[PDB]
Amino acid sequence: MKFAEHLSAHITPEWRKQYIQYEAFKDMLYSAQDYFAKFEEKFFQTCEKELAKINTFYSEKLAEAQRRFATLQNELQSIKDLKLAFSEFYLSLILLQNYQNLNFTGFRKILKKHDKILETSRGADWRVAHVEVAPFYTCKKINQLISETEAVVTNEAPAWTTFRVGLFCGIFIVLNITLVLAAVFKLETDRSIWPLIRIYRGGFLLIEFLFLLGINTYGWRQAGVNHVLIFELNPRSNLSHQHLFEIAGFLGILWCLSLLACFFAPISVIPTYVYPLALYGFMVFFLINPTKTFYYKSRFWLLKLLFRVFTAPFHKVGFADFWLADQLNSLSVILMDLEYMICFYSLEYTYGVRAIVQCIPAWLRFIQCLRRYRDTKRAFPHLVNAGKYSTTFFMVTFAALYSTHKERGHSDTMVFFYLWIVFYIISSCYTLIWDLKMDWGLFDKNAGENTFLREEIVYPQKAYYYCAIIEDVILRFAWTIQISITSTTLLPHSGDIIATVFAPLEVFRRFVWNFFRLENEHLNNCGEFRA
Amino acid sequence: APAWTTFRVGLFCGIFIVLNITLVLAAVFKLETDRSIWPLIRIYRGGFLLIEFLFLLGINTYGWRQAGVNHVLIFELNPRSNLSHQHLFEIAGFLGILWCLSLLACFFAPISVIPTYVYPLALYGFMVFFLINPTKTFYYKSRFWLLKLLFRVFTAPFHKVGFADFWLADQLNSLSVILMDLEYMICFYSLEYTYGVRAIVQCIPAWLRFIQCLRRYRDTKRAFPHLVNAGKYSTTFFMVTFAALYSTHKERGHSDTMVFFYLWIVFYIISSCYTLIWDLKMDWGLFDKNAGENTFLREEIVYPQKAYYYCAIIEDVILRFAWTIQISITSTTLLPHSGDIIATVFAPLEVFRRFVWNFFRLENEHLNNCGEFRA
Repeated sequence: MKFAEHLSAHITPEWRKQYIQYEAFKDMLYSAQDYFAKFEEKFFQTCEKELAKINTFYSEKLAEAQRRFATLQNELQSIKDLKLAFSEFYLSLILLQNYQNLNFTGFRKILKKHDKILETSRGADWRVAHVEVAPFYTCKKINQLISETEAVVTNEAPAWTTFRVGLFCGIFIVLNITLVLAAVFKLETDRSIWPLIRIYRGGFLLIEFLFLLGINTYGWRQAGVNHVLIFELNPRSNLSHQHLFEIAGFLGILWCLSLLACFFAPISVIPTYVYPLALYGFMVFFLINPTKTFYYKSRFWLLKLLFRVFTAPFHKVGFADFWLADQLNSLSVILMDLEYMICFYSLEYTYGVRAIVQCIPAWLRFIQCLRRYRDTKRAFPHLVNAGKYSTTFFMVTFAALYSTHKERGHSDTMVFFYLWIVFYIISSCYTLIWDLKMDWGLFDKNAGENTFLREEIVYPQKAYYYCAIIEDVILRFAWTIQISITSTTLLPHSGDIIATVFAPLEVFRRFVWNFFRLENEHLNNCGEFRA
Repeated sequence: APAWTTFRVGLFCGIFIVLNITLVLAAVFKLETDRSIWPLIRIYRGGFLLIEFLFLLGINTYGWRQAGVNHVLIFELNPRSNLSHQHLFEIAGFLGILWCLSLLACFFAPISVIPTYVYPLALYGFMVFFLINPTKTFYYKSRFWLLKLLFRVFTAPFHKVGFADFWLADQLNSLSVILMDLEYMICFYSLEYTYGVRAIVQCIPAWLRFIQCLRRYRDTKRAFPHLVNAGKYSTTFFMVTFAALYSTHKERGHSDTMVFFYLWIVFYIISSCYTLIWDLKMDWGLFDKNAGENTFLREEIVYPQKAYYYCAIIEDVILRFAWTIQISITSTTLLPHSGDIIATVFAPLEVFRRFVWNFFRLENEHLNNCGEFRA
């Protein structure tokens, strides 16, 4: 996946002969590599003057734009045709910037290969002084003109991957139909199904999550909100929705098959209890594959993000860190399932370990918020966010103490229940207000025509926001109660059922919340992550 | 093709793959039926040899498009409404999903309120309704064109003989078992070869093709090679008729069966050899006099790898022998019990033969003008 192929897609057909021969430049190094002192110095210098000719074209465009733009304003003041004129110029602006920056990545990798041939320090410092501070970076007039036009007028995927998505989605839907049929017809056995549907819930809470990030990226891209710059990915490559849909469908197939095998009775040599282990082991291996296949770039990026987030205090916080920390805050059911599986398979909550593994993601997020406060050194909204996330620890620990007292029979159970319901109310209201105010930006003072919405809107129909608001109000109450029950306070038998039927709703809440969080981050700048 | 139709192809192909796996598993495990049912729900063969035909026609159009041969000019389709291979694969997958679901429902035991004999009827009625849909959706243009072409073919002597007419006439010449299975369905649902129907309805495609050729000859007045083609297609008439006569003769049991079989086998060998020679020389143009570097190939070739030709030639040689024996045996001379499995395991191979023949016929017809159909 070298950049030479990538640029070949974005090279203007008309200016094909005007692009530099970077691809041919790479070859000659290998041939010259695959008397020493004096022959080498001079021929290196021929790579500098070549860029001058191309540099001429961008410079002259600045003068042309001003002269061309000014004249047509007067005549217009004194419909479809008028707008078509500016389309050509706007498109050409973008690719000029693409050429400039992405050219940096090329020579640097190749330069160091020959640097060690002679084992000298002069070559390394040669480029530092005469490249970085070149005046090419002092051009800023481009941005000024873009904004001027808008103010005046307004105020006054490859076929093959799509086929793969279709294949996986079809096999997944039919596998679901078969699984439902088998569950409803061929499960008359009574062997405590719950220790199965609990361990296998940690597949659904992730398959749903990726199937939902699919639609999430769909909405992000084809709605006018850029999801690449803020996520600081490489603009060169991007995972469209189709890629996420196929990656999620693959794990969906490898989950449905394992579940089915656990349901039916394959060859007796294979015990019934090994399939979940095989499935989760394969998933972990697929995540941690050290080879160069199966979307190694994205997997490596995600692995690096996980490493950075799970030891947040020692690493600077970007946006991706916060986003994944929050997603893990919501997907605590996956951690609970993993811990339960480990304990179950080691044995066949004693020391409250279930509480610890339930609160771990809130710990990550809270420590990340504290680190952000330390770096930025401003109280608001960082300590407010920290307190919001600390309410989760308070909730879980207080519920655990209440359950322990209830088991012991101490008379303080009533007071513990009272203070616990108080904590429920405060934390639910506080997190809801926070989510509606800062994470989305809704309920602003300056919104007259849109009523209780942002001053500027992005998604087409306000009904979307209006329904999503009530959805979040009625579902955020489910999150805290779900975690409280999963803390197995009392939970005689009917707690796991409610937890299982509610966790997917929590993932759905995260889907909506993601929609609006990134919309807000692009429109306004709520978190000071940019500039 | 548009992204959405590619996704639909993915969906239908995936559901088809899993349905096939389920069908194999259900047949191997959940078939607790020792009653003689197998050779009475072996009438879904008549839909299987249509599903596979549609898949292979999709592959044919893809191969034509990629290799370079233009299938649109020859098939006199409007260039603004071409049917790229994705559409064919999608529609074939859809029909395959319907077929698999029907067979599955028949295998299992759903609510007893409905009988087990209605599923094949429902599937075939759905297929015909979809084909003849009077609405303006679901490829209304292509379906209407196919219907008109079918009308033209079935009444070949009356209307003009175009390339599509002859091509589909040949296609139906290969797919005789579908007509045989339609006749079987009619007879079985009536009772639930007394009149020799199993032979006439099995050779009718030969009649269509032969009379079409004769009409072309009469309207053009040139024997070479229309008369030869007529002879080739009449060999099928003779084969089937003599096979039926032998069946009746053996049933009666007089003392002429040895000579009857001698002459029948002589007729078989001569007809098969002569039709193979025709297919190789007149139809395909191979073995041209002027080909030194190409050895036994045309002076011009289109498909890159010559190994494809070197394999397909021998494949046709070895499979065309199978088609004639298959038709004779489906004519059930005596074939007490060892015929209705061989016919089934051979017919899909026959459709595969017709697939490769399509490849090379259309290639040759574009390259040369073996069919006096242009200019």
